[PDB]
Amino acid sequence: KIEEGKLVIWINGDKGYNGLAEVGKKFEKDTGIKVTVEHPDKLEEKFPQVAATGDGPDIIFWAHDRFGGYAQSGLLAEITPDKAFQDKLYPFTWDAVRYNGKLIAYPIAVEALSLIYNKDLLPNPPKTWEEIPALDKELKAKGKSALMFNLQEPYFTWPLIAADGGYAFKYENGKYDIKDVGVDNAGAKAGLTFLVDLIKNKHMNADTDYSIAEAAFNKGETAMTINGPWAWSNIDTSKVNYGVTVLPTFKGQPSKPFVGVLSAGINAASPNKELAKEFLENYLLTDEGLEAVNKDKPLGAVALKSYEEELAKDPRIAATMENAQKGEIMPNIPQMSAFWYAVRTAVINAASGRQTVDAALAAAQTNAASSACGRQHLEPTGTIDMRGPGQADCAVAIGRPLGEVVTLRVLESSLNCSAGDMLLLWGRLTWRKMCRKLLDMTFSSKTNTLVVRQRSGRPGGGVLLRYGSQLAPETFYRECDMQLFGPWGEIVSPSLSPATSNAGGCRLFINVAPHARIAIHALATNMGAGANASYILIRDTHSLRTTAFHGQQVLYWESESSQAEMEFSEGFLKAQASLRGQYWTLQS
Ligand SMILES: *[C@H]1O[C@H](CO)[C@@H](O[C@@H]2O[C@H](CO)[C@@H](O)[C@H](O)[C@H]2NC(C)=O)[C@H](O)[C@H]1NC(C)=O
Ligand SMILES: OC[C@H]1O[C@H](O[C@H]2[C@H](O)[C@@H](O)[C@@H](O)O[C@@H]2CO)[C@H](O)[C@@H](O)[C@@H]1O
Repeated sequence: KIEEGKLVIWINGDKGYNGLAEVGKKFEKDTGIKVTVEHPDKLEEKFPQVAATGDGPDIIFWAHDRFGGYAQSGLLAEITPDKAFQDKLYPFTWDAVRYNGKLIAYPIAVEALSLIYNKDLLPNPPKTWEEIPALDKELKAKGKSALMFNLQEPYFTWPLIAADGGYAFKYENGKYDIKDVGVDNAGAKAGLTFLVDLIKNKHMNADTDYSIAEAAFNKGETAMTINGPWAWSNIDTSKVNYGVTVLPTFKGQPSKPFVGVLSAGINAASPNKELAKEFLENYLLTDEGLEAVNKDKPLGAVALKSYEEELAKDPRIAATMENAQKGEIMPNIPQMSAFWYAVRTAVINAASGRQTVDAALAAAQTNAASSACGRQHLEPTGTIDMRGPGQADCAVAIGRPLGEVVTLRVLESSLNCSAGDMLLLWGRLTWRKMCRKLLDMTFSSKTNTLVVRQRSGRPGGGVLLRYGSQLAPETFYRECDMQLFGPWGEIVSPSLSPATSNAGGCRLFINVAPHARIAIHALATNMGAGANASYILIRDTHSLRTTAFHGQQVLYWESESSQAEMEFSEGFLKAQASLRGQYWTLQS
């Protein structure tokens, strides 16, 4: 699907592709072979699907974090340089591109977020994070902002969360303990509580972007931004007289920015292996080579010992290297993907004040754990990557409270459609089944629950989709109806006043994770002394078998579904009876 005697490359748009392409053109002249350099959007999420097919580029450039999943996926080919070549590079960088004791990617440069500040507006920058909100006011006065950086990507926000506490995948016994990540630790929660403070206290817009912030700082609208070596190239062309210093310090600790190693991976399917090795070792990883690239957009600390000794002189590096030291290297594994999406949501959901910092991180912590076919729920946003799951029968449930509805957008699709692969959005009052053109089309529940089966036999054939919630466009649940739907929990009869709306008894929806049944133990009182009147009925939402409870005391009942609801009789409410108990799950 890729063709021979020619190299294709996917670098990130926010890096020097013009400079690289220049190296490709000198390579094209001396070698005599074509070099094409694309920079497609979302290439981090897209290269997998496209190389997984056997197509994609001959080379790919990305920070070493994603490369472990790519290696695990079988997409990457084993790079095997001579001791003579390996000795020209900081062996620390080789240690970032080594999966299962195999090198999978050529290391190019070490990046890390520094603090960039306008020397003009700000002569001395802040030492602490804590002294910015004061500094914002002191710049609101002058009609300005102290700090603007991308709050969408987590890479940027992470340093402040990880300053005090906050880790991702512990290093225990010289390995990453995937069952033990920091995310929901008081250090992280306090670190994220502070970011939320600044948005709350109107110092940072809850939705700044990279372009927004890159332009706001470059114009001089804002005093500080947070960015890596690639960013300077455009700030330079704004004559801002900008500084690059150490990140400010949270709760006494310094900020801990993740360290990226830009690494150039070679595609499993590439019939041009020999050339890629020839291009990167002989041509790109050379002082003459790396200069060209650093020029268009600065690389920062380079893998090449020879050429890194020079940049070390410029203090923009030194600031970065000093920031690199305070922070930790990026885990070079697959579960990074799970980790990333989990945090991005945790930021967004809680930065959009639709999630408590605790609630957001706790959800994010559990999200970086096992398989994707569990249950999502009580998350404004969410990114379910059901691609290449263990069962190709990946069912997953979403749950917001009453008064809300669920949005859903498919982001990537690698389903067979024809064999029988398809999606399925079963709802209370919704139902949709699809394949074919499901890409980039918005779907909607009409209610607070939603569940999404994925029938696809292709081992790595699954879909990646993002979801959200929205305010009830109409609303029609009569308030008193409550919604409790967790792994397990408490049960209380609701009540209402003698007048209000007597017609229609309240219900109680409890929807749980799929392929799990809900169990109800509960005891009810105040019923008092044909079957009379005033009772409680219970059934699964999509079943007609309703077991009622007439003049009862203690009651036990099991679902045969994730979805369930029990209804309280208009009689039972008018007669003022009450019920309490617990509910649980996990039984298939
Ligand atoms: C789903 O459709 C794909 C189309 O690619 C089918 O793959 C084909 O398999 C048959 C072998 O019986 C041949 O037509 C080719 O090997 C494949 N297609 C092409 C164009 O090469 C696949 O078989 C279908 N799923 C099922 C259930 O068979
Ligand atoms: O989710 C955060 C994101 O962080 C990194 O992306 C960085 C990247 O390291 C830099 O090389 C450059 O591309 O800027 C990005 C931030 O927008 C990880 O490489 C990536 O996997 C991760 O998703």
